[PDB]
Amino acid sequence: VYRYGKAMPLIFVGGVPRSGTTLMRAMLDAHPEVRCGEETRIIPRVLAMRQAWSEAGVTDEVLDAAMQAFILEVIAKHGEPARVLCNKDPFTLKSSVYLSRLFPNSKFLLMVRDGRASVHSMITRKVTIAGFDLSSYRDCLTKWNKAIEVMYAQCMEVGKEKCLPVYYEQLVLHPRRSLKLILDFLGIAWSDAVLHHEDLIGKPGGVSLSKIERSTDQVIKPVNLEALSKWTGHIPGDVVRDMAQIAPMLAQLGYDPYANPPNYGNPDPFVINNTQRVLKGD
Amino acid sequence: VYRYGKAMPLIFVGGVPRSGTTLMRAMLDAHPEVRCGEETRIIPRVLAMRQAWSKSGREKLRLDEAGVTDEVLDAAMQAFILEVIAKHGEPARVLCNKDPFTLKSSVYLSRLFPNSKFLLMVRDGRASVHSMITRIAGFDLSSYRDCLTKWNKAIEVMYAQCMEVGKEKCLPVYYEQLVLHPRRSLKLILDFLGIAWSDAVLHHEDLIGKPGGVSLSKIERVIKPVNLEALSKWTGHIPGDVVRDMAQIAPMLAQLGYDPYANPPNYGNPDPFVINNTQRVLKGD
Ligand SMILES: Nc1ncnc2c1ncn2[C@@H]1O[C@H](COP(=O)(O)O)[C@@H](OP(=O)(O)O)[C@H]1O
Ligand SMILES: Nc1ncnc2c1ncn2[C@@H]1O[C@H](COP(=O)(O)O)[C@@H](OP(=O)(O)O)[C@H]1O
Repeated sequence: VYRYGKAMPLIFVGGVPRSGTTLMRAMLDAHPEVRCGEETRIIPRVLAMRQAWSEAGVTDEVLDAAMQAFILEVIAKHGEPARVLCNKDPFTLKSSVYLSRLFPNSKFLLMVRDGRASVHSMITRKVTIAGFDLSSYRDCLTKWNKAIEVMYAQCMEVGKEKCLPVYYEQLVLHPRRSLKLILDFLGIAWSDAVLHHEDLIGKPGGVSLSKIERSTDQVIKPVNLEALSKWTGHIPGDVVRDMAQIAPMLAQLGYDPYANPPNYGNPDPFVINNTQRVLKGD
Repeated sequence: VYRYGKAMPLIFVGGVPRSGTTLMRAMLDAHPEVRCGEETRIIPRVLAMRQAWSKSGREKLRLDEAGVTDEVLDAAMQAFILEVIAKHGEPARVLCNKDPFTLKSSVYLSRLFPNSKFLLMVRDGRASVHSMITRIAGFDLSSYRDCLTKWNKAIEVMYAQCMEVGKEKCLPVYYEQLVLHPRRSLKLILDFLGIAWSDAVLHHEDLIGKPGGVSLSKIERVIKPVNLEALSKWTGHIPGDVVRDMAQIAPMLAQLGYDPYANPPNYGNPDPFVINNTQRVLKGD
């Protein structure tokens, strides 16, 4: 018997697409106490319009009250129940300041991935997004740039207490250390299942996957390294050149725009072994 | 302490604008047990979208897969619409809402609120199209021919809806009958609603801005009691050609009980109550 209300502890995962957000949430679904389930599509959509509209008696208080209820139901109902509910829709983190006012005990994880990886990913994989023109890296990166800048600004306004930035490459390399702190920030008791998400797909309490969502056939495998840097070499020289003009965020976030790639770090044995397993066809 | 939930008894007012929907609701608000309030503008808005999503072919496939099914949607819709209706005005025992185009989706609305009732305001389209031309999403600002055809398509849908809905849930309410016979119509309506008669109903003008009664927006396009003035004023101002093609432009008038060739039809005879009301208004009360 699970209760759900305005004031419950919620988790919102997000960031720019291709930022291992599916990965992020999948490890949280695997946790027994937690469910995120797939991307809703609808929640961002109703927020987009929500943004838009801000005598009829239709005051801020009402719209918000209506939003609360609307969103609550979707998350609650769109998947299997749990004690801690979570939702993953990349662009939500756009409205996070608002979201925090609605659900004063929700928390936020903002997936930060080298946009060079993100933009490569979306370009090679043909993943059409809101305004992201697939024909120019320059376009995409500017866009990524604008995008990320905002969500971060939000996350920062929000506060260290409610929003936690989550570095995809830090995660891929050191999943064990990562999740620990994550759930700690989240304030939930440890479970090792996190690292074994791959083993909980289509299984109850665990991880529910959309077979038409794009970041699927990669999340099916365990935390693997293959993606971190396959982007390097593919960037148009002139873009590589204008790198810090097109994406000053790179720098701010600690991504050396002129490092091609940077040195992200060194892998845990766990991950290496996983990656190996991946090449073998497990 | 007023409670609220999915299944409570709701009143939906609607119909093509300039059909006296404000009157209808204004008189309802006057009831001490009832509150409709203003047009919200948002509810029909969200519905349309919800419609679209389902009215899609590719996004549904998507949405279901995500675990976001009709049920959830509906669940959300409910929760959403509810709040608005619950919060936007004064608390009441019976809650009602008025947003013209709502009644375009009553089929779905009734599925959402199994104990909701619907009043479809039906005013001769010649008096609405004139009203609207002289004083909407879908309509054209420079043709009577276009305004009517459109009134036509619009009212043709809301009625089929009201009809599939069932006499029991949906009641066509005739503007001219209401204005002519306010005590008769309101008796037949509270009845169909199963709401106890109160006398405050016929005295709506005295209860604007007053607690338990009629709340108005000062920028909606009613302040006077039930008056005869708006009934036949439309006649004479219709381009002869549109008066010639009347039955093709709106076959609906005919089936609704409006004679497309009577200019006007003979609507009926006023209550001594509505005449004395028409008289106090010409005097400046
Ligand atoms: N188990 C896993 N290990 C590492 N990366 C994963 C993963 N599952 C999914 N991903 C990554 O998820 C990224 C897309 O992120 P999102 O989840 O926001 O769409 C993909 O980036 P690439 O397309 O560069 O590989 C993919 O590599
Ligand atoms: N007290 C009253 N008596 C008669 N008709 C009224 C009224 N208050 C409002 N109405 C009518 O309701 C119509 C607008 O209603 P709605 O809310 O459906 O748009 C107007 O039509 P006209 O524009 O022809 O005058 C107006 O005459």
